[PDB]
Parts: sequence; C-alpha cells; structure tokens
Amino acid sequence: GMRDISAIDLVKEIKIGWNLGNTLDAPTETAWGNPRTTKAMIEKVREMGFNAVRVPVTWDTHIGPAPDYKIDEAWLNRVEEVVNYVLDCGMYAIINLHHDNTWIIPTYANEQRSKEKLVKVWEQIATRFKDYDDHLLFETMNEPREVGSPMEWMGGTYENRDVINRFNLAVVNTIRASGGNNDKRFILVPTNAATGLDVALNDLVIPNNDSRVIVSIHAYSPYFFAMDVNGTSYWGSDYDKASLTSELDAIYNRFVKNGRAVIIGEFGTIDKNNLSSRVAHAEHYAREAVSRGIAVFWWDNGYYNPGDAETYALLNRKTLSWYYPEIVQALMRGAG
Repeated sequence: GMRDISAIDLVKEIKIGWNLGNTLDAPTETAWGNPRTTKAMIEKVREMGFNAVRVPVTWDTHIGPAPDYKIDEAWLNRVEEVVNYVLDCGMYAIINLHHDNTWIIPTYANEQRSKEKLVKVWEQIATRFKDYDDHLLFETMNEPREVGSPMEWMGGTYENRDVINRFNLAVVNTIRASGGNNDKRFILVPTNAATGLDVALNDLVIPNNDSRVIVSIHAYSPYFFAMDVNGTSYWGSDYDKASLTSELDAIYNRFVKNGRAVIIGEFGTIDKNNLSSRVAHAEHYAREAVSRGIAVFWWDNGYYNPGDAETYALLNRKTLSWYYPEIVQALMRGAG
C-alpha cells in the first residue's frame, strides 16, 4: 500500500483538498451546528473535483485521566469511520490533533506534561491506523501555540517554537515506532500556529530530517480580504496578485525547491456579499500554489450566513448542494 514515491510527488498528486471543518474538531460532531457526517456529503465533495479531505480532530474531552490517557473507543471508531468515507471515495485523507491547545502547551514549564500526554495519545492514534495505505496522512498538531500569549498569532517566542520542535519530534518517533505502514507514512508538521511567517519558520526543524515529512502551513492571505468582516470586500488588483505570488515564492524557494514538500492545510475567505472577488481570489490561489507543487485545502466549517463573520462554507451539508459552486469551480480551474 506504500508506493515508492517522494513527498514532493505525493503532494503534487494531492493538489486540491477540502476541510471537514467545525466537525470532529468540535467537542462533539454536532456541537458547532454541523449535521452528523455522511458518506454522501463526502461523495459530493469528491464529485466536484477535490482529491483530498482533511479531517481535523479534537481529542480533548474524549481523553481519559492520566497516566494511560485512554481515548474513548467510540470517539476513535467514529474518527475511523469518517476517514473511511474519504478513502472509499478514492481521495487522500489527513487526520490531526486540532483544538487540543488546552493540554498542549508549548512552554518550557509545561513541556514534559504535554509531551508525555501527546505521546500516549498519538500511540493509540498511530496504532489504530497503522495498516492504512499511503492515502492516509498524519498531521502531528494543528496550530500549536501558547494560547492567550502576546505573540500567539505573531509566530510566538523562541520558547514556543523550540518546544514545538520537540513535540513534533516526539510525535514523529512515536508514529515511526508504532508498526504496520507507520515507518513509511507521510506526516505534516507545523511551527507555531502553523504560521508561514519566515522568521518563525527559521526555527522549525524537520524531525530526524525524515524525508517523508511535509511542511504544514496555514495561510488565509490576504488577511483583511479573507478573514476580517470589517476588512475590504474587493480583491483583484495587480498588487493583490503580485502579493500572494511573492508569498508563495518565498515558500517555494525555501522548501520545495530544495526537496521539502509543503501543504497549505487551511485557507479561504468569508462571505462578504462579494462573490466575484472570492471567485477570482480562489482561482489565483490554487493556480499559483499548484504551479509551485503546493497542495491547498479549503477551510469549510459548514457555516452559511452571507455577510456574517466566519462564513467559510461552500457545501450545504444538510441538503447536499453547494452554496457557492462558483467558488468550487474556480479552485478546480486553478488546480487544473
């Protein structure tokens, strides 16, 4: 089930993906308004041209007490069931550990406590999925960071980034020792908050220089157009186009060009009654990333309410239709 394929070629194959957002990353699958996931939803995702689904998973409340930190089996089974929805559709799948920043605390004081817990949780996760083929990928952590800290969303301190390297190392060794195909499974790792900021990336170290490790970056660029409800609603100027291109070149010249694969696991825009800008923005984003060998995954939290904050949804899950197929088609145009 494990091809002789380099990470760089695997990521080119992945190309364009979709996040099952606000779902298993929620305290319970339906807690943030999304319906219980079905294979039918995933099929629609595949039907539109996506080649991969990222399945963010928050484990927090399903984790038993120390010292064993046993994961509730029912939760782990459900995670496995949804992963199979994706794989059965012939798509790639990524699972992670998402909003677990409550117990994953990247400071020197809390390093050993988190790391030990991080090791015992990943042992169980890696083990359950050890026999899956190379279409399943593990992402060590989502957006590891010191929550509530001054530098939280600005790359963190060296302390933060330093600890995160060891968290990653511990998870990577743990996966690699868990048997089955885990010696050869591809693994995504981020630095603080999965930022793409260059001076932060300076301190990222690839665990064991493992050749099947992929840089994980999240980039909702440009921030004001994409995330901020009070930001501008237009995107499309010559400056907008040159800007993201220059951002990708930085990523391409630093990693890809030298044989390190990169996945942009999250990007997207909210609904600001500005379809035309979103459609243009979406196409340029996929074209430029994929022409650089970078795979991109849209953030879809299932939330639709035009003009409101956090309105990233493309798929209408309860009705199996698309709110904005125009955006989906734009992505596909770009990825080619």
